[PDB]
Amino acid sequence: GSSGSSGSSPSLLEPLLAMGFPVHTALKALAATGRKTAEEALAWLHDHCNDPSLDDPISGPSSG
Repeated sequence: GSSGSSGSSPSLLEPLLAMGFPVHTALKALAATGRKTAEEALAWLHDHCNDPSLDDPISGPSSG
């Protein structure tokens, strides 16, 4: 249907949640990647989580 802003039920968050990532975060990666797929979100989180502007518990690599 031509529904709008219809995304209350847990769909893409399921995987982004079971992995450990919260909601506010999992949502950012989703909207960023374009709600294409759970994996996509991970690719955006692994590249974002590693930044001084994005304070999160997601501990990165030694250097990063």
